[PDB]
This record gives sequence, structure tokens and C-alpha cells, in this order.
Amino acid sequence: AKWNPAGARRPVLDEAPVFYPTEEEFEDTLKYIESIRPMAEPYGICRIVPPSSWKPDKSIWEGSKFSTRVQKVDKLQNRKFGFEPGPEFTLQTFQKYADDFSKQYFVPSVEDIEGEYWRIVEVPTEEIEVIYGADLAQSGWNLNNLPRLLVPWVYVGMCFSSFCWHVEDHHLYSLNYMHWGAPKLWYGVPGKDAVNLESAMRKHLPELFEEQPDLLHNLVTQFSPSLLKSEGVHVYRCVQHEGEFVLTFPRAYHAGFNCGFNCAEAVNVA
Ligand SMILES: [Fe+3]
Repeated sequence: AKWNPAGARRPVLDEAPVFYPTEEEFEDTLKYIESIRPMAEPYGICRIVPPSSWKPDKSIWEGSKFSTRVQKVDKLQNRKFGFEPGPEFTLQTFQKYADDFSKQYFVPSVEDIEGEYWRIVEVPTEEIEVIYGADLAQSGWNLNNLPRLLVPWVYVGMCFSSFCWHVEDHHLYSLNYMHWGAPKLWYGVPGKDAVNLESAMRKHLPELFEEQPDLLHNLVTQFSPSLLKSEGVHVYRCVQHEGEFVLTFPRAYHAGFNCGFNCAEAVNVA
């Protein structure tokens, strides 16, 4: 259907802390992270922008296929049991589909979208369905390298494809590198506030725990940060542009959604 600019319900949050490593700090990954750990860990999430030194094909694009999964944005929070299969795409065709979608639904800002996005999930006025791929130097910032010093997985998403609220598998971190595409919005709740997050979600959404006692391990539910905030939970926002990492700390709760066609990669680690 279409964008509604006055029904925009954009959440008022504080900004996640942003870190700007230097060329040395950036030569050892595990170290630099240990470096900032103390200052970043109290938020649950942080955004690390690489120095200038850093630097990251016509067939992986046009030929390399992958499958998608269908998401009912408008029923990610309010509904009375997962994302069914979607079509298969190449990067090429998935972009053509993703970009049409944005062109038609609405060029908007990150705030224009964000506030639309939440509108859709808190207060939908029509069904809206989206698609997403998922689970497809020398320094561990080249994610494939970390497992040494567990494997790096890849995502494609479009405007409004979201990754819901979870906490990493064990007590892992999750390091994430936006390769190319539009901004990914994040939302992070600090570990010591895990209780408040699920305690708050049982509170306002009893029903669904009823019939799915294990939602929190489902990754199919998107709680609104405005409403967490209501029950005194600390949600920190942050926007991951092309070529910046996001770092979820252990036991830390994390959701967000893409602002348009983008393509990412993450790895767990402790
Ligand atoms: Fe994650």
C-alpha cells in the first residue's frame, strides 16, 4: 500500500556509543574489542567505524542464487508461526524487486522510514509483506578469520525486513559488517536488562507466550522500544551505514530492521 507520514511512530531513544579505531587499534581485533569492552558493554550494543586504511563481481551477482523467507511486517507484534518460504533470487533480481518496493511504498530519510516501520508493527493499517535472504587484512575484521583466534553467515534484506529480538546463542557476541546497501537500524538492551525485556514482554503480550512458551528463542517477535521504554527498559539505537560494524555484547538483546536493499555478514564469538 503506502507510507503515512503523520502516523509515524518513531521511538525516542539514546544513541548507542560509537567507536572510531585507529590503524593500530585496528590491527588486532580481539584486542580492540577488549579495548572498548568496558565503555561499550553497559549498553549491550555499539557501532565501530573503521579507519581510512580499511578496504573490503559479475556472476556472484548475476548467477549466484539464494532463498528468501516471507515476513508479515504488520504482524510482527500484534497478532491473535514463522516466516514461510519465499522465492529464490540472485542479488541482481532481489535488488530489482527490493528497490521497486521502496519506490512504490513511498526519497525518505532514516527517520522517515524508522517512524514508518514502527507504525506498521504497532499500528498497521494494511498487510505489508517483505522478503529476506538469511544464513547464506589478515585481521579478524575480515569475519572469516575470527573462528581461529563457528562460521560467518550472510544476509540480504530490503526496506522493512527485520531481524527480531533475541540474545546470541550462548554468551557470544555477534560482530556485524554491512558490506553494501542501505542502513540497518539496530536496537540494543544491556545484559543486566535482559530480565526487564522478557519480563516486560510477558507483561504486555501474555497471550502469545501462552501458546508459544518459547518465543524468545523464536526470533519471530518484534517488541517496540517505545513500549520497553515504558516499563523502564534501556533501549539504545544505532544506525549501521555501508562499511561499519555493529557489536552486540554477550547476553545482550538485539533487534533492528533494514532501510532498503542491503547485504551483510556476521559471526558469533567470545
Ligand atoms: Fe543476532
